[PDB]
Amino acid sequence: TMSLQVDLLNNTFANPFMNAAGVMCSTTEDLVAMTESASGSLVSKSCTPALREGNPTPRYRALPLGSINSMGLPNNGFDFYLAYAAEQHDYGRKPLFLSMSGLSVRENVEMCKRLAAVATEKGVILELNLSCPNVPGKPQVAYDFDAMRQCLTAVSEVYPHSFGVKMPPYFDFAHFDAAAEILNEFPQVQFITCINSIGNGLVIDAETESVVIKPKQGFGGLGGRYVLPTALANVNAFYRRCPGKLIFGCGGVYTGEDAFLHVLAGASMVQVGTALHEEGPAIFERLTAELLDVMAKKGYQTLDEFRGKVRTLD
Amino acid sequence: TMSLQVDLLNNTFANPFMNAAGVMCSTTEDLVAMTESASGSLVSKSCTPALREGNPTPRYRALPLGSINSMGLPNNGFDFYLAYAAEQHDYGRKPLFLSMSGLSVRENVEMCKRLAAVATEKGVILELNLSCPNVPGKPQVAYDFDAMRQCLTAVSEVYPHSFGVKMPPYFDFAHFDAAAEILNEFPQVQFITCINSIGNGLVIDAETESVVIKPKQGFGGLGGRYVLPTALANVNAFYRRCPGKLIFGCGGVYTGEDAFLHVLAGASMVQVGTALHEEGPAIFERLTAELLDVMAKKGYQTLDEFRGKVRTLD
Ligand SMILES: Cc1cc2nc3c(=O)[nH]c(=O)nc-3n(C[C@H](O)[C@H](O)[C@H](O)COP(=O)(O)O)c2cc1C
Ligand SMILES: Cc1cc2nc3c(=O)[nH]c(=O)nc-3n(C[C@H](O)[C@H](O)[C@H](O)COP(=O)(O)O)c2cc1C
Ligand SMILES: O=C(O)c1cc(=O)[nH]c(=O)[nH]1
Ligand SMILES: O=C(O)c1cc(=O)[nH]c(=O)[nH]1
Ligand SMILES: [Cl-]
Ligand SMILES: [Cl-]
Ligand SMILES: [Cl-]
Ligand SMILES: [Cl-]
Ligand SMILES: [Cl-]
Ligand SMILES: [Cl-]
Ligand SMILES: [Cl-]
Repeated sequence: TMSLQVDLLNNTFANPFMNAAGVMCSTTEDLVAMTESASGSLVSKSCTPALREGNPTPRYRALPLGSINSMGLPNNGFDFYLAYAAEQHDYGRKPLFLSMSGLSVRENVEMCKRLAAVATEKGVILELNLSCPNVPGKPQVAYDFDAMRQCLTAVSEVYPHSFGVKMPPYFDFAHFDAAAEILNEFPQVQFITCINSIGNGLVIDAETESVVIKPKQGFGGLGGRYVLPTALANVNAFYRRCPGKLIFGCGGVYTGEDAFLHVLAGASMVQVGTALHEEGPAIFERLTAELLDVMAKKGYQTLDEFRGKVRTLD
Repeated sequence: TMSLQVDLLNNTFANPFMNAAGVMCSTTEDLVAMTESASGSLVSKSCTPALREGNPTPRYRALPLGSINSMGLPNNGFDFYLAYAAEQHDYGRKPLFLSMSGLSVRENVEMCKRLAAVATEKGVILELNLSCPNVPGKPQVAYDFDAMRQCLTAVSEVYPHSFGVKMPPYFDFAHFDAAAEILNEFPQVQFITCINSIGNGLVIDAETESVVIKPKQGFGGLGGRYVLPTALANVNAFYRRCPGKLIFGCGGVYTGEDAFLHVLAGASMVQVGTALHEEGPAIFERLTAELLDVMAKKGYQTLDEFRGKVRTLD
């Protein structure tokens, strides 16, 4: 007998699967579809105070090895997602995360001030996005450590709940250490989601001699097969460095076996982006079955048995 | 009539292709084989003052979508590659680049002082490596802008020739801007090689529940198909921001079409890493034939006709 149950943040989850923020979670229809799905949870589209129409199209392209996008935080605005969390979402079915991506610290502070009461009353969980690489003129906050600390301090002052942070990928141990040091100063940061896309790739089509997305001269965030080893590295790097926290994996998940790798690396929840974008929410039924099959073959009955237990050779 | 000829740095190259500095270039056998091959050029293994055995083996793993390695700068030491450049290399056949990766500025200055005479007398060309992601306790210098400026000042002061720099990938426009600003301070930096590996990825084998390389708990640099969009982005970002310099592309080249994409992005020379590691030096016969096939289809006669002319949709 086997179980995909996960218990964290004073919630029970049927399985570790959810959408990545930004995928299939922008509209009422999207959010109801995610809640009706076999996923263990869901997160709403990264929001800004005001509605944003996003960058000009084409701004997404599916590729053999994944995806490239420069959406530009298209979203219905904070009021819309707050209302969903406050009044609409079926918490009897599954827990809800709300992704927030204010364009300034002050914007995040004002949104969190209002979110706090809905968190208390309804149990929505904040995922604060420190890593959006597609708003022109605005670098990833988590690539400026002083800015990241400033943001976390300001939010912690006004948001008296456990919350998580969505991180951009890092590529060296000095940065893993610096980032972990900052996050470890905030006991209220109870989870870390690794990773947002690999930022500012450039896909060029040989036939047309052209980039494949319109905004930002074709530069956009990479997802899918391109990012799995980077995602696993970041998941494991923070798993090792942040023993007091949960790690959520995001990046490169197409199968239950990919999910198995994220959990081995340290993941508690597993988010699905590009694959969900191309398959839709039916994907969750397949991922749960596939993960259970992998576990069956290996003789694992629960996720606790192998989470973080990636074997090293040195 | 068509031509792959490239003229730069007071040399003529038969075609844009060469090896990447970690691959097929450590031993005399390697270097002679690269010289006998169809490549336009070659670069010797990134060197340190003393011979280095490198990180514990096994430390390179070929993957379906590219490679991961934590080599640790294994090399025969500067004297060995300097001797090759001074005494042995057939400059009648093609130009030679020498990759240098001192573990401190002092080490780079010491080697450059000695390299200067052989550059003068034989015409070997320096590629200064600011981007090695595999030496434990040693972060990428190019990820610390102050350190990078200091290194370039110290090297420029002692080395009376043009040279180039091998860069790690960047992932946001603020970093492209800052890095380009620094490089633009140094008129002796006449080429920029983009990119070194995507650092500190983590591959996990689901079957064995294990990392696939021994050093650094399985963390190593990614090469091959994983890195093409990141490589193109960096090539193009520096092509745009450093109009007074040449860009060399490195990353994800397996075919003439991949090379065509690098050239469209702005590459002058195109370096081949993982694909060469797996195919060997005969690869250059295929790549040149393939790139001429792409040009023929499109009615291009020379690389100058399309270098840097990637089309945007904005
Ligand atoms: C279309 C699209 C929109 C995205 N927008 C957001 C966003 O709103 N907030 C966020 O944290 N990440 C967003 N991202 C990043 C994803 O959450 C995820 O981190 C990334 O795509 C990697 O997962 P994957 O390899 O499964 O795609 C977006 C990704 C895609 C494909
Ligand atoms: C086994 C191996 C060793 C490498 N060692 C070096 C090095 O000595 N110096 C360097 O600049 N790059 C080194 N690299 C990085 C490559 O030069 C290149 O930047 C990277 O592999 C991307 O090219 P690819 O996608 O064609 O592999 C090494 C790569 C490999 C696979
Ligand atoms: O909507 C976007 O532009 C976006 C946000 C984000 O956080 N990540 C991403 O790849 N795109
Ligand atoms: O030999 C290595 O460690 C090595 C050096 C380098 O510069 N890049 C890389 O991926 N490996
Ligand atoms: Cl689109
Ligand atoms: Cl598409
Ligand atoms: Cl609902
Ligand atoms: Cl090996
Ligand atoms: Cl020779
Ligand atoms: Cl000669
Ligand atoms: Cl290659």
